[PDB]
Amino acid sequence: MTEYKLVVVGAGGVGKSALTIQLIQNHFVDEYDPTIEDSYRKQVVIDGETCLLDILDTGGQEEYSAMRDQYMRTGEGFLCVFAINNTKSFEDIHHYREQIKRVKDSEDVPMVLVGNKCDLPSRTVDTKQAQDLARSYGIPFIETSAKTRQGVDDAFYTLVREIRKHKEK
Ligand SMILES: Nc1nc2c(ncn2[C@@H]2O[C@H](COP(=O)(O)OP(=O)(O)CP(=O)(O)O)[C@@H](O)[C@H]2O)c(=O)[nH]1
Repeated sequence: MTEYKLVVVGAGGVGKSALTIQLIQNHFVDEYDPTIEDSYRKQVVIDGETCLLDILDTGGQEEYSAMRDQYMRTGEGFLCVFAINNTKSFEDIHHYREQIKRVKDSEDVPMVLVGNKCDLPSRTVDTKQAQDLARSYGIPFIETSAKTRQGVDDAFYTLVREIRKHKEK
């Protein structure tokens, strides 16, 4: 049973918690709307291997986090989440990636670009835009919806697979 330290980053309001809660929910509680950063666990089987995922639901750059730097040192992979109807949240991706490279002193950090809220017909960030940005970073791009659960599990599974590939380099 391998452990993976996952960290979700992005501007506030993009759906970092909705994604994390939908992934880890055992649904004992009907509704859970966390506003404070926290860590969640889920045991999942990926490609036959039982994985133990620790997912850190970080707050946006606005919310102060004393352990932010340490969270990124411990983190092995990062979900960079933006909202396809929020152009600023998409532009903010550069800030969060630079923040990760600054602390980990590397350009080869496992990451996945996540365009959340793909359930909304009206979007401002085209698929080509995000796919192009992901290419410039050398990381995968996945569209997700924390409402319809579209691509939610695949986003985290993809990141785990990115960590495993990186670790086997
Ligand atoms: N239509 C739609 N709304 C979404 C989706 N994901 C989240 N939302 C909505 O966006 C708002 C912000 O969600 P939230 O999970 O708090 O995002 P956040 O600010 O990145 C997470 P936190 O700040 O707690 O780390 C909420 O009203 C939520 O219902 C989605 O996939 N589709």
